[PDB]
Amino acid sequence: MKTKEDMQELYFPTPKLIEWENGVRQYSTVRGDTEVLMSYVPPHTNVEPHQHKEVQIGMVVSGELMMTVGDVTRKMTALESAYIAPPHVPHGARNDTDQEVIAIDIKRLKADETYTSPEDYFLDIFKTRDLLPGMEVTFFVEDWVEIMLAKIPGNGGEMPFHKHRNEQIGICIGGGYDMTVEGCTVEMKFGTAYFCEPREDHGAINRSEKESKSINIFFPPRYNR
Ligand SMILES: O=C(O)C(=O)Cc1ccccc1
Ligand SMILES: [Co+2]
Ligand SMILES: [Co+2]
Ligand SMILES: [Fe+3]
Repeated sequence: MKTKEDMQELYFPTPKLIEWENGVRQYSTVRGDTEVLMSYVPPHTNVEPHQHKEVQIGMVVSGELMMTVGDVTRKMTALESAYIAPPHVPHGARNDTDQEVIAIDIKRLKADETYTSPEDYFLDIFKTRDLLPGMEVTFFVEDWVEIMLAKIPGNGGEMPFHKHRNEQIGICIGGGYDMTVEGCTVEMKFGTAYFCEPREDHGAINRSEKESKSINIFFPPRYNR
């Protein structure tokens, strides 16, 4: 027995706003062992190095960010790179530009997961292709995680309703569309996050007049095994 509002809090949890002294603002959404943070990093601003037991996956959605993981510093272009900072590995960043950076982090710690990364921490685009006709996706791949950018066209662009054992978590980064998880449909906006546990049915349809974009993350990988 799950109410409408009950289900909303599970699959599309209400974010909290976090503000740091340095000026960074974060929108934080949580379900169980996984946290999604959308960060707004102001111009010419440092994010002090730190480290934690949780693994963290990061990506720039807008702007350009100087990112440090371990002793590897790398310029991050919007949506063209991701990094993984394994547990306890120190990491921080600087917005070294005149413009605000919008970024996304996933912080996670779940049993029976080994958190590896490329030797230099950063992932480049593995492959871009249509997942479904007209639906362009872009993959970033590790053993235990698969990042999939998706463009869902307007005018009926749709991911049919389905499920899989893979956990799938994500966040809308453009336009709008309807997403349903089990018995719950939400109109996604920029920043709306969703969390699907194993075997929870879900789908999406974009009945707007323009394409929408999303970031979707599989644990473990679903397409590039
Ligand atoms: O490929 C899947 O398993 C998906 O769930 C794809 C997807 C894309 C956009 C919104 C929801 C699901
Ligand atoms: Co961190
Ligand atoms: Co899915
Ligand atoms: Fe239309």
